[PDB]
Amino acid sequence: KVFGRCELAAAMKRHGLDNYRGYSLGNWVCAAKFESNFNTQATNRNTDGSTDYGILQINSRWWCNDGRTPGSRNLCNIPCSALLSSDITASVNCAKKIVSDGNGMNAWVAWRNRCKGTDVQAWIRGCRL
Ligand code: NA
Repeated sequence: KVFGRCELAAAMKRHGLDNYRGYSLGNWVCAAKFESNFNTQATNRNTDGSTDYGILQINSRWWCNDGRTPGSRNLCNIPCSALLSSDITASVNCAKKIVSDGNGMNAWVAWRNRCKGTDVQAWIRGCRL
């Protein structure tokens, strides 16, 4: 599923991401834009052999099982394929664990490089929330 911007904003807010660990909704929408272009089916191979899955490009190195990432963990206790669903529940639940791990949203390098310190409220502009 390719979400609309406000469509994803509504879904993330419903699932309790607005101000989760102090991060406003626009931070999460901005992260999803640059990680996945709002596409639930996005997959990208990392140089270390791990893969990033779904709207928030969650890494098989720590967070989900894809069976092809040696020495990796599955800390969200989910198959990485569950992070590609049109229903973002699994991605959101797993993102709550990632952002709680100590470095907040710096875990998403695209958030740090492209969203951090920017006018992230622009990403929820015009949305009926
Ligand atoms: Na894994």
